[PDB]
Amino acid sequence: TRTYDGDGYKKRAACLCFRSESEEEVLLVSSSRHPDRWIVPGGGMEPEEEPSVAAVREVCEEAGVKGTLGRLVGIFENQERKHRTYVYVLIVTEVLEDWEDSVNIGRKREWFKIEDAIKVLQYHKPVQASYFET
Ligand SMILES: O=P(O)(O)CP(=O)(O)O[C@@H]1[C@@H](OP(=O)(O)O)[C@H](OP(=O)(O)CP(=O)(O)O)[C@H](OP(=O)(O)O)[C@H](OP(=O)(O)O)[C@H]1OP(=O)(O)O
Repeated sequence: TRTYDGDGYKKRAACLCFRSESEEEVLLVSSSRHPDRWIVPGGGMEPEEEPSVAAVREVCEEAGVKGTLGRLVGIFENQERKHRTYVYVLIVTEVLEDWEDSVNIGRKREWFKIEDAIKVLQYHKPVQASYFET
């Protein structure tokens, strides 16, 4: 079930999934619509679902990783898509081999140095590139 803020923006949560506490490499996943495009893993919050809980669930489903949830980075709007996304830091401690989106739609995942993640997100996902600019 999709959920919405009072202004009609779709509620979403996403994680910056870092390889380590150094926050030097981050996990991106492929788009299902365009498998040659990279995005930050995230998606819709369920009814009454805490944003931090949604963030952890979405990363598990989309990226097949678990770890230690850190700070809320911020709340980011995509005016074009009418999205409002809570973005968290996650330090990855478990990498699972056969996760929900791999099995179901063949979603890919890849480690990126921060500067290269910002580069690949800039064209289609400038708001996701801004997640890192803190
Ligand atoms: O596909 P996933 O959820 O993994 C990633 P994302 O949501 O970013 O994919 C969107 C897609 O949305 P969705 O597939 O319906 O959720 C868009 O679709 P919608 O927002 O539903 C617009 P639609 O109703 O499909 O015309 C539109 O895909 P499309 O329209 O080209 O199929 C975007 O592509 P673009 O056309 O903006 O370059 C594409 O963005 P991408 O991440 O591929 O750059």
